[PDB]
Amino acid sequence: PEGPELHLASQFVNEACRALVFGGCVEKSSVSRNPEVPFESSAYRISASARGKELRLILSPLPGAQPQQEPLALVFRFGMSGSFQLVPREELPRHAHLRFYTAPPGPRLALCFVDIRRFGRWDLGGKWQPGRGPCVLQEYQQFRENVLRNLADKAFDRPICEALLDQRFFNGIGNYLRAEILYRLKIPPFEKARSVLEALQNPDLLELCHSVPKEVVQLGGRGHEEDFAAFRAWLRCYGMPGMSSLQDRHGRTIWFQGDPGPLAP
DNA sequence: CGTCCAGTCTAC
DNA sequence: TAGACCTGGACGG
Repeated sequence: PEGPELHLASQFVNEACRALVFGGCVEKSSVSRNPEVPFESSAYRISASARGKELRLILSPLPGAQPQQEPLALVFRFGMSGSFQLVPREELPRHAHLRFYTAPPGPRLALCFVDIRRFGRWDLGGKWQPGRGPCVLQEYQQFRENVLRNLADKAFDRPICEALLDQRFFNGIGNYLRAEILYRLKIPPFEKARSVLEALQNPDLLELCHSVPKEVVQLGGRGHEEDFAAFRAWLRCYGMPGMSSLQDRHGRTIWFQGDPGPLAP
């Protein structure tokens, strides 16, 4: 999951939970090393927002709910396999690590944070990760300014393909988006980042960091096989036949067409 | 059967 | 940095 998946997971939670009232506790699986959520309320609503590669749930007790409680915020990072599902309460998928249970009246559902590989994390504060830069989807101008004012940072000494994964400057960009973004401008992935960015100090690389991920959000879906076909068809570069690939300095595969670029392994 | 492949996080 | 953290599907023998 990259920026577009975190955003669509947000839209899912807001849409699927619009007319739902939750009750009881927040249940963690016994194998999750993430923290217990100390929250009980007889009647609460769940809402969400995304920022880059993080998602924030707000748990909002209704007027008079008991025990007395203030709203609680949780922030999620999805790692390699995180997702939200709404399922029947007795049809929990495998690897449902955190569960929110609908109160009656109506079909007993669970909203589940599902994470096969368990690289996903949640924190009890409502706070975004300190050090992550602005959202490329929802805070474009702040994102763009934060890169252009910090080109002296040693992060920009690196290949552009490596710099695009650094969540201090490109919060929301992951391995498929870096390939798609670089393929549209035919920028060699191992061109130095500072060269490509001082050059833009006909959409430029920073506009595409916003508009390419926006295109994925516009497809819709992502699971929550027919929209998996839509995604595969949208991809022009990542994993595609006739495309080159190399390992970057952290062993992550960059897909590209043509010239690997000057700092290539 | 086995190998290989798919975002942080933190000891060195 | 390198290895760690994890499960499962595709594919080879």
